Amino acid sequence: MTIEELKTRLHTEQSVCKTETGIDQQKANDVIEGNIDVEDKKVQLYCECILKNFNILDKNNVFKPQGIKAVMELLIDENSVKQLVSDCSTISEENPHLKASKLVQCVSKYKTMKSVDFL
Ligand SMILES: CC(C)=CCC/C(C)=C\C#N
Repeated sequence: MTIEELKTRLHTEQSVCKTETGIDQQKANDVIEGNIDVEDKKVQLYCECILKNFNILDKNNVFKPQGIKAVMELLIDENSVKQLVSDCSTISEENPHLKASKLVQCVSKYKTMKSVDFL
C-alpha cells in the first residue's frame, strides 16, 4: 500500500466514520490531529469506527495488534512499530469505547492521521 493510497484510505474512513457517528467536524479534526478527548462519546465512536474499518478491532472489539503493525510499518521504522505495539496493545481499560479512543490516542503519539498527509 503506497503512502498516497494510505492517505486516500484514511480520508475515506474519516468520511464514512464521521457520517456513521455524527461527530462534529471540529472533533474529528482534533482526533485526526492527534488530540483525542478520550471521554467524549462521539470521539470514542469515531475512533472505534476507524479502527474497525481497518480491521484492527473486530466487530466484537477484539483488538488485533497485527493490523496496527501492517499500517504503521508504512510510516515508521520496524523497531518503533514493535515499540508502539508493546506500548499500546494492553491499555488498562475495560470499557470498549474508552479503549478505542485510548488506542487511537496511543497510536497517535507515533504518527497522527493528519501527519500522514504531509508525506
Ligand atoms: C490505521 C488506523 C486504524 C489508525 C489511524 C492511523 C494513524 C497513522 C494514527 C492513528 N490512530
